[PDB]
Amino acid sequence: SAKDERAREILRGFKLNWMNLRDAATGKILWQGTEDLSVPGVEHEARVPKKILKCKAVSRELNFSSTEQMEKFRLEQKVYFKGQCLEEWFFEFGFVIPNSTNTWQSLIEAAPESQMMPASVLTGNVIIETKFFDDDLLVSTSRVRLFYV
Ligand SMILES: Cc1c(Cl)cccc1NC(=O)CCCn1nc(C)c2c(C)n(-c3ccccc3)nc2c1=O
Repeated sequence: SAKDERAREILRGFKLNWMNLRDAATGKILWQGTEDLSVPGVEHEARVPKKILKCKAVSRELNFSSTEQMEKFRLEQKVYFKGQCLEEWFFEFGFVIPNSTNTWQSLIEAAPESQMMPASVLTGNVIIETKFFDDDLLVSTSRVRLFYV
């Protein structure tokens, strides 16, 4: 399949260089990471301060590079608590220039039901599954276990 291999080429040339999380209201940093969490197969770990749970919302910034051109680069994310899906998030970036590096800012809001759970119950039991697409085409699937510390 040309589709599978195209997806593979995109992945070989892609990485996430860093990300941030800010309080969306003040703009102050909460957490930042430098490991490439695009990487599938490994369960990644993220130890994020629990004050992030006391946020109406979070601003997130991803810096990534891609050798491959992408037509409509986007993300589907689902957040799981003990295998139960709490959130279902979508983000489009769009067209990506080949061999570019890009910063991308997204607003991240949780549902009330999510907000009704404490760090003590969430910590270690949350997994963000991140699906990276170009349009209709799955490039990579990574997962991150979160601790609220
Ligand atoms: C999740 C949540 C609950 Cl359950 C209740 C109340 C608020 C929240 N919101 C958060 O925890 C905000 C953190 C959002 N967040 N945290 C991390 C660690 C993220 C990572 C690693 N990613 C990410 C993963 C793979 C590739 C790109 C970004 N997105 C994240 C991401 O969107």
